[PDB]
Amino acid sequence: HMEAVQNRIVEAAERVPGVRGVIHLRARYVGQDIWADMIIGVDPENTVEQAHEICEAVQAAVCGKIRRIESLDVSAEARE
Amino acid sequence: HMEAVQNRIVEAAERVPGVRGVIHLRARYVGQDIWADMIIGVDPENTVEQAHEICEAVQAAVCGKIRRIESLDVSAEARE
Repeated sequence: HMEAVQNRIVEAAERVPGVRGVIHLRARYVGQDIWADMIIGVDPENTVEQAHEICEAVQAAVCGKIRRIESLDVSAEARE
Repeated sequence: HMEAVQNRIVEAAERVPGVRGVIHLRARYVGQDIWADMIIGVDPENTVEQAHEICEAVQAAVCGKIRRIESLDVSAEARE
C-alpha cells in the first residue's frame, strides 16, 4: 500500500549525494498516480545553488525509480 | 501491475556484480505476494561456486528491494 511506496521514496532520496535525511514527505494518490512533496536535509554550508542541484537530483532519482510518481516537489533545509 | 514489478526485479538483479542479464523471469501472485523463479547469465569462466554466490547475491538484492516477493529461486547459465 502507501507505506511501501513511501519507504521506497525515502530510500531513493537518501541515496542521492548530499541528502542528509528526508525531513518531510507527503504523498497522496490521484487515481493510480502518486503526487508528493518532500523536504530533504542538506549541509548548512552548501550554497543555495548546490541545495537546488541536490533537490533536482532527488527529483530525478525518485521519479526514475518509482514510476507511479507523476508529481514530485523537493525543497531543502539545513541539517546537521 | 505485474509488469512494473517485473521491471523492478530485472533492474535489481542486473545491478548485482557478475550478472550478465536476466535470461528468464516467471513471477506470479499468491495473494498479494510474488513468488518468482529467475535465470541469470554469468561469465562461462566463473566457477560453479562463484555462480552459486552470484545467485545468492541476486536473491538477497531482489528480495531486499521488492518487499512483496516471498519466494525467489535464482539459477544461472553461461552467457557471453
